[PDB]
Amino acid sequence: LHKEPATLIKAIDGDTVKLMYKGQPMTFRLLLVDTPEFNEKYGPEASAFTKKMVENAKKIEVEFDKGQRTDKYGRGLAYNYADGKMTNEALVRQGLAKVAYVYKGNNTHEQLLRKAEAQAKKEKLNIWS
Ligand SMILES: Cc1cn([C@H]2C[C@H](OP(=O)(O)O)[C@@H](COP(=O)(O)O)O2)c(=O)[nH]c1=O
Ligand SMILES: [Ca+2]
Repeated sequence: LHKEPATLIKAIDGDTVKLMYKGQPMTFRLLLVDTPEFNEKYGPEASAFTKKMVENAKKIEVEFDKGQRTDKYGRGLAYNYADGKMTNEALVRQGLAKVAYVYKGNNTHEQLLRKAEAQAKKEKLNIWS
């Protein structure tokens, strides 16, 4: 896979963000994770966590996987990086998202994220508390 540039337009929630990519505004849905909706338990904390990670970053990147690059809603499907740290993994490692939505062909970072989830679960963090 390859990191590509993007710039933040706006935080949305724990697993969606509005970024400018190839010069066009797009909503991105983070691959392989599910954060609680804002109205759910830990939804606010997941939103805040992503918000802070993307707003503080000097360099935002997106990395598409091998399969579908946009979902049925027109959302881009990517791994997002903030100053070289993957937001998808960071959310899981902190117990603020579950590994989820693992479709064949867009699952390159599956095992990295499951390893993170195991550790968040061991530590009883957030969702796992
Ligand atoms: C993460 C992801 C979600 N989606 C679709 C599946 C779900 O369909 P439904 O809307 O029919 O439930 C929805 C979940 O996204 P959200 O968790 O943002 O709601 O997005 C994909 O198609 N591919 C993906 O890789
Ligand atoms: Ca969600």
